Amino acid sequence: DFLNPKYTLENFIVGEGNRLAYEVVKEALENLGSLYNPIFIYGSVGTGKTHLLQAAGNEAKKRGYRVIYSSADDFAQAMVEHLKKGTINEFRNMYKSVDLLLLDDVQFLSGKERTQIEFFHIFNTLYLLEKQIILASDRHPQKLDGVSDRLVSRFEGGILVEIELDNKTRFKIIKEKLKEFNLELRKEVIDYLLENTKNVREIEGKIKLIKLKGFEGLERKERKERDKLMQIVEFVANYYAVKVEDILSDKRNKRTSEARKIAMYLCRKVCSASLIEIARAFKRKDHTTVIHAIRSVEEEKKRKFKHLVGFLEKQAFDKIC
Ligand SMILES: Nc1ncnc2c1ncn2[C@@H]1O[C@H](COP(=O)(O)OP(=O)(O)O)[C@@H](O)[C@H]1O
Ligand SMILES: [Mg+2]
Repeated sequence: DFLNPKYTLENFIVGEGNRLAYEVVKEALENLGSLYNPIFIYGSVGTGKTHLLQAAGNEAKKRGYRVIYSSADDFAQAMVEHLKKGTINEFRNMYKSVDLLLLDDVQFLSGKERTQIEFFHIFNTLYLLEKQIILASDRHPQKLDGVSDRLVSRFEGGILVEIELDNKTRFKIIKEKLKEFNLELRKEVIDYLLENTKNVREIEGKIKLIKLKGFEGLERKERKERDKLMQIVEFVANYYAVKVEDILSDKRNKRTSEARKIAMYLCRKVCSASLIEIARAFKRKDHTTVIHAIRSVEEEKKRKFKHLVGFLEKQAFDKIC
């Protein structure tokens, strides 16, 4: 079945960002295959998709139902394996015989035509038998490029629910995590974590650093990192002939805009600063900007503009790292 007992409906914290999904999944458990079929959950990374699929599976199993969980990529890989071993038929029969199929990360179905075809047939069978299907994806079906149209209509015949990890929810999670890892529910720590994380992965990442360096050790280290990013800005300046005060704003001047690009690039490439961190460094708050900025810098790679940047990288290192 491939279920990890640690995920449960009971330890799924509910907030207004994941309520629909949660409620729908729960309604479905009380009337397996008869109310909603299929259920298609979507949301960005670290948002509850896998947890919710697996919590449903654990419930259905604890109730006596036959369950299979699998990510689409492993599904694809398993189907190709059975096909060459001569067992494609045990592959189908396996999947066609469950009370509850959980296919996680459906996006990865793209390109895998055979896999899609084989999944359609499994989908139909379970469906005609009113067997429950729960899918999860990082994007809405309408954004599934590379997945057949027929699979997409089918998904759209069911219930589609977006899932989010909202602030009230992270907050509660953060409290749970701090007890998990034996830290204190201290306002500053809880606050620090709220401002600097979106995932549980990032929360555990910060916690790891806190246990290692102490909460105040992390603050010091991060302060130093910010200082260095500023040192890089000072650097790009003195070389480009633009002031600092200047380099930090949306002033499109190609004498600044082109210094802003390399800088961000240097912060990214020389100090290993995250996008968010770089974004914060250069007073602004959003996505786009940075990403494509660093892109443009790679457009210049097409050996010309490379040697400059290369030279700037090396100097920045010796002077700031
Ligand atoms: N509502 C929630 N309550 C408690 N923990 C959660 C919740 N949502 C996500 N998590 C935890 O965050 C981590 C990422 O969850 P996961 O289901 O893998 O997200 P996704 O599959 O959307 O990437 C898991 O450890 C999960 O248990
Ligand atoms: Mg997941």
